[PDB]
Amino acid sequence: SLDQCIVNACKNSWDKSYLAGTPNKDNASGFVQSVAAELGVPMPRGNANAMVDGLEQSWTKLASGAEAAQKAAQGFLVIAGLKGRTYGHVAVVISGPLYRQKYPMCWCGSIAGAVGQSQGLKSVGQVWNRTDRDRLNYYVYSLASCSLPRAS
Repeated sequence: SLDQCIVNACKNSWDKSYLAGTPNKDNASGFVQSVAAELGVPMPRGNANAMVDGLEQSWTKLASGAEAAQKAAQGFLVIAGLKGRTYGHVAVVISGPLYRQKYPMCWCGSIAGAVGQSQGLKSVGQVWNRTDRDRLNYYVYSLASCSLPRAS
C-alpha cells in the first residue's frame, strides 16, 4: 500500500546506528531518527522524551490509534509516543489490523530489549503496558512522505 515507503524506511533503519555504536534496535529514539532521516522529515533532536516534547509542540495530534493506522495507510509518517519518568518511548505506526480493535501495528527499537522492539509484528498495545497504551499520543507529519505508485 501507500505506506510501503515507511515500511521500507523502518526495515532499513532497523540495522543502522543513528548514534555511533548503538544499534537502532536498542534505541527507540535513534530508530525513529533514522526513519525520519530516510524520509526527509525533520525531527526534534534528542532521546525519546525530548522527541515527544518536540512533537507535542510542533505536530498535529491524531484522535485515536485507528486514525493513526489510517494516516499511515495514506503514506504519512505517524509516531506513537509517550514520555516516561526515566525513559520515554517512540514508535513508527504502520498500516495493519488493530490489536484488540484499538492498537495499531508498529516498528520500534528499545533500550529495554525484546519487550520494546517491534519489526512490524507487535502492536503499540503490546509494546506498551496496559497502564500506558491508552495514554499514547499519535503525531502525524504535515505532508505525506511516500510517493505515487511506480509509473511503469
